[PDB]
Amino acid sequence: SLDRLMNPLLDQYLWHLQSTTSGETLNQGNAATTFGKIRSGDFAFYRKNWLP
Amino acid sequence: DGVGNASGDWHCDSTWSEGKVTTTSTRTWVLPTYNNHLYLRLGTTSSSNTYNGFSTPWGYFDFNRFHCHFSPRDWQRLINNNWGLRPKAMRVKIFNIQVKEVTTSNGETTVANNLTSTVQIFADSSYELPYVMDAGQEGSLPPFPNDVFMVPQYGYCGIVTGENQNQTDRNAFYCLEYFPSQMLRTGNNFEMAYNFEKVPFHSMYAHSQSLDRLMNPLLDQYLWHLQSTTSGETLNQGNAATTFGKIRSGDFAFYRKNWLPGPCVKQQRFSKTASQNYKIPASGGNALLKYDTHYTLNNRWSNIAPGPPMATAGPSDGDFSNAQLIFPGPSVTGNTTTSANNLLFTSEEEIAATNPRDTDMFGQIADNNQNATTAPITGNVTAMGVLPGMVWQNRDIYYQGPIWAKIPHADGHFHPSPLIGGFGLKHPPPQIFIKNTPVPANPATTFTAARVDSFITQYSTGQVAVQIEWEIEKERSKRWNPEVQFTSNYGNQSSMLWAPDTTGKYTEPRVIGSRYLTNHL
Amino acid sequence: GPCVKQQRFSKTASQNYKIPASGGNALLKYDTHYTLNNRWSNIAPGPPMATA
Amino acid sequence: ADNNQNATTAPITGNVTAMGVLPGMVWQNRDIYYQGPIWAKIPHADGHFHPS
Amino acid sequence: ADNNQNATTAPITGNVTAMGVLPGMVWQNRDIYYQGPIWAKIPHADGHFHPS
Amino acid sequence: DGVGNASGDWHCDSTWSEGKVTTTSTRTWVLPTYNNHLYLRLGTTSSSNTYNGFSTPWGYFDFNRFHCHFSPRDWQRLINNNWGLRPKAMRVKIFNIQVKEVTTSNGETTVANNLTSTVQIFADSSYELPYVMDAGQEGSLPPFPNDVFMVPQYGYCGIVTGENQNQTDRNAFYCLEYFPSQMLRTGNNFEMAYNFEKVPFHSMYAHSQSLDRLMNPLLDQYLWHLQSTTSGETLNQGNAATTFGKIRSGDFAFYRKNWLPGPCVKQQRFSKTASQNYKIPASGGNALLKYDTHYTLNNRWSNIAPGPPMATAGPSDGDFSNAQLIFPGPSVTGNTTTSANNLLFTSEEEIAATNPRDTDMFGQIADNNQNATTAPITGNVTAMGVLPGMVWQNRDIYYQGPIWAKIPHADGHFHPSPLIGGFGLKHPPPQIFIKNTPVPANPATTFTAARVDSFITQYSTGQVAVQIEWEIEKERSKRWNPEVQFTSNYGNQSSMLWAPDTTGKYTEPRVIGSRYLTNHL
Amino acid sequence: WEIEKERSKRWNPEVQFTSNYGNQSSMLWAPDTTGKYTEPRVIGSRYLTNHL
Amino acid sequence: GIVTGENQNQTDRNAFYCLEYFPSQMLRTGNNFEMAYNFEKVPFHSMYAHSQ
Repeated sequence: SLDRLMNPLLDQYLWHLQSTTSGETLNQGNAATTFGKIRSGDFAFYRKNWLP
Repeated sequence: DGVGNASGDWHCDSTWSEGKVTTTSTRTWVLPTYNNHLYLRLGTTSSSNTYNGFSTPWGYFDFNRFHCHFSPRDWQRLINNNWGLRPKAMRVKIFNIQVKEVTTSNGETTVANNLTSTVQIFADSSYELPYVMDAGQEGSLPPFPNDVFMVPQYGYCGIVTGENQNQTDRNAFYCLEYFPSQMLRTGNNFEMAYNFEKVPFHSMYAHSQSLDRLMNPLLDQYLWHLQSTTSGETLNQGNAATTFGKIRSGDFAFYRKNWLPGPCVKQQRFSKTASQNYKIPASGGNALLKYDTHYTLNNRWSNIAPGPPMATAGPSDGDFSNAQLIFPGPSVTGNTTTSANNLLFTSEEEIAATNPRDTDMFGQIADNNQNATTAPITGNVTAMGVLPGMVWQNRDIYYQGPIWAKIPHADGHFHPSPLIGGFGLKHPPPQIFIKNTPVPANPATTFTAARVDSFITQYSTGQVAVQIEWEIEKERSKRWNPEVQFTSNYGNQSSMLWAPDTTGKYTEPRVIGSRYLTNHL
Repeated sequence: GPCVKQQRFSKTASQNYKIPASGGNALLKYDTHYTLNNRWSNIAPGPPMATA
Repeated sequence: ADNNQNATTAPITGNVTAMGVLPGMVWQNRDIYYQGPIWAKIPHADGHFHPS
Repeated sequence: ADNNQNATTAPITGNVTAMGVLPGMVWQNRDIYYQGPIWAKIPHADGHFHPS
Repeated sequence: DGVGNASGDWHCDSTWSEGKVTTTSTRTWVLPTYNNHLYLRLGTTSSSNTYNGFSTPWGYFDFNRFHCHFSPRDWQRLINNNWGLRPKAMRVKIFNIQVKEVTTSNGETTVANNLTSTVQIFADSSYELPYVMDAGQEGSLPPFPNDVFMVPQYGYCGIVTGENQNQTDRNAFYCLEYFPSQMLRTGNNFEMAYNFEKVPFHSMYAHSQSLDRLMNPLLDQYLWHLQSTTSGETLNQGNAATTFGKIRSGDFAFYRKNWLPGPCVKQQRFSKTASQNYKIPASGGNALLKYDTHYTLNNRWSNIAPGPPMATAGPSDGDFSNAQLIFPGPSVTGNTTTSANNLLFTSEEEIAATNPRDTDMFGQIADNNQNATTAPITGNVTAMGVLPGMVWQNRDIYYQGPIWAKIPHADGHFHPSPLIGGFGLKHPPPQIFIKNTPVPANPATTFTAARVDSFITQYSTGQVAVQIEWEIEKERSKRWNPEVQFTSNYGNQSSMLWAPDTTGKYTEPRVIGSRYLTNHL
Repeated sequence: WEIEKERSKRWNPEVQFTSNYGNQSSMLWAPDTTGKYTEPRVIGSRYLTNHL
Repeated sequence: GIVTGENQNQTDRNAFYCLEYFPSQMLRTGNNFEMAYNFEKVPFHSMYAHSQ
């Protein structure tokens, strides 16, 4: 697949915004922006060179 | 050649010529034994994170970032003096191999060097293996030549059908031992050479002109246009006469133009101030993944990340989108932060001349045909493909970012440039694979046909040198006033930036791109 | 071929919806335009398309 | 995304039914069959995109 | 089509006002006139599509 | 050459040419010290299991299976595109030798590499030693290139007289040290080459025609026959007139034919459903060995196993005989199972065109000469030798099965093809023998003439490469409709078949033969 | 015609086009008892896998 | 063709041969056909009886 072209073992050196609030429910939480590194196992957020 | 004879020398320099720069860099690596010498299949069933693949005993050299090959001064010489850059040739050496056996006894580990052990190395020139080197991941050479790095483990995914892990009959297994390799002892050394295919220069420059301004501000067009359908400044009131007029200077927005701005995929905009954002979860019924712009590939969401090149907010601006790459700053605990000031944000805003803004629409288009009864309706263009007579500017290359990517093998590709950055290549620099050859432990005296599990614990270290020839364009501008340069403005610092600190740690304080010198459309 | 739709105007003045030349609602707003760096510009002619 | 969210406004997204080609886009052609056509004549025109 | 119909849901379609180029698309360029421009300068940029 | 210089490289690939394929494979081996460096005679007095022989300090390389030299994709290229296969040349290298001394002290073992130790290697080109390599036994290269295997110990039987162990004056002892060898230290490497003698292509194909159907279905023969001796459909009643008739089409069973089916040795048939079999012991007064078809050689029973090629039940059928080879399946605890579904059964049913079925008779033959008084008697043919004008098809070669065998040295042989499978060779690939040279331990200071028992405990490991050139026939058929192919139909799998699993284990899920493409008689 | 030979390092077996039709009263891909010839299946060209 | 058991039905092993799929020679009343063939060495048939 295109979206799978990565190495499944490694992590990217790229970061991303994970959430704007704490909790699993929308429009409720502590309203803090959480940034994180893009770790392996969560590919959907990988930065990709190509498009479908 | 010999045990006590060094198989290579340390070479790290850049050498600048008239139209070319040749950068060489040498590093020290350490290669562990991965997976106890044996392949392992990988997979997990996740809604969009679903993957399947294979992790291998092998490991590989990732040369793809710019700061591997450049220092911060060499990067400054390049971007301040030059309009364009492209790679030409590449050469790699792996030498001074040392294999170490370790012994855990009495609760302590001792390391001895096993002189008859070998290491296996091959480069895949025929691109027969899955190419993971362009994925934008870790495991490349350190920026700083004194650092020693660990060779990353090799692994690859496979075609995922739907949201289920399970493989089908289309999935391939690649055995690395089924290539020819070169086996190296401490006297032996590895070498290879590579030639880049002709590729357009990356454009290192910004435009000093907008598209919609390409005209002569003094003159008028010979073209006319409909100015209004009624008299007055208020809508749906007036004398209902169609007024035509010539297009005079001073009212450019109505000029007839030969060209169009580049394509758009709109992004969702986020404020760096936490109170200024709508509260969204990281995972749950409503993910932040849902609300970002994504594509559905075979029932699997994936972000468009960065996506097509589009103008972005400035690096210091109080808002960002996924069109901007994000690097860790100088001080980060790692893997998480609650503040954007720790992060270093990329900005494409230099391309705002030819390109639409990531968080803003391409334009607005009429949704109907008006008449006396029906008022005109227009609507926003969030996503727009390419059109005839459309121009755009590519995303910038950074000092911390990827040099190239492999163009996927497919029956069609449009403007094959990598959306993260760099140089699209059909035959990119080949992946070089390395593993420690297994040394069995003490076998049983009788015979058994089961494969031998027990192994001598080993690792190897050595030296690797990379040499890339680059090709550069000298700026040729008749501009009078001074151009913007990349300078160190950091001012008074307790500890020098772009240098090791009191504790020896080296970090990169800033994100630096290639676009400073202006040029005109 | 590709399309960018245009707004249609009748040469008979009574047959058009009354729109100002400049003001809160410009004729510039209701024509198909592109936003380049917070600046509207008509698509003029635009991609080739059959015409009356 | 169809809007720009803030504390007051929840994010809105919308479906892409039709999409043109973009820079950095890859695709695979339709397959040839045993019962199907071998070739076609590219129409004579001033432009054609990926003439397959 | 804007949806997938079933016994319960009637089919919905919607208008395409703007469309990019697609594989297997053909178009004709705008005509040259006696009063009009002969040429233009292609802007200097990393990409251009059908530079006319 | 040197300690720190590798004496060979890793080469594993197949290279396909127009009429030939050349497969290379490299493996890593480990060689223990066997029998404490000393020959030992073997024997046991058993009713039919009686044997006698010698086990040797030496060990040897067994190259004979197809999956040593082929991958599952290469095996698919071969059998789907080709009618025939035969080996042409062979080449062997043994390199990267490493000898390790081990030390047991304080209840823990430490391994060091002894650089001055040697290993001895010779190939027996003159076939002077007993050749055990074709016996269909274990100890060959693994199928999967990442596996490391243990070199099997060498041993040989001798002529057994009756059911008694005891040797007679005919029995030979062979001392391996009485050949010239090559002694190798870590810098040294071994190499040899071999040429196969001209041998008929194995036929990779099935017949699209039966023997008894070779006629033209439209026409009639010009030959007549006796249709009946009486009128009516009931036996021993009628008008007692001999009716002769022409042989018309539509009644083929009476056609006069030029050829006959192949030989038979009937086998006993067993049902895979345990309740559907007659209860027989494994050992006792009535063995299952007694009730299977066996031959008595010098008062010793031995199964006919598989025996002459004969059509068999399908691999999935609910019955089997000893004419079918049996391989362990993907999941087996080993050495025993109570279910046939765990096992992978071979089937020859493709040869049912020319060959009689293993569990069914060759035919029936008249046992008397009838007259008005005596009714005709016929009887079953369980075993049939070859006859003039007889045709048969050989047993198929498999991916897991033997490549060749050594034709015994004797004054006569008929159709020298191995009944397990493969290529009968008078001078097969020579056995290559390897042992660790003994290193004595600390001797006494005074002199004693007793041989020295005490030895340094050692083992060696290294790399072995095998290259076989093969010769292939391209299918040349005018058949219209599509032929059967070997495909992966396995469907949706949690874990890919023909690949390592999550735990790294590699198994072979299926038995695959060479016969897919049809041909006609 | 001009053809490319597959050049893959794939280990496990690839999918092939085979006749799986099984036991048939009348052979497929051949004339029937009445002489009529039809094509039973649609067959495309894509079986061998390759990687992006 | 190969018959499996006592049942008529074909299996996937059965072949169909189309004679029109060979090259032929087409002959009108003026045309003629010719061919030549060589027997491979074979033992003489023994025309005789034994007197012993």
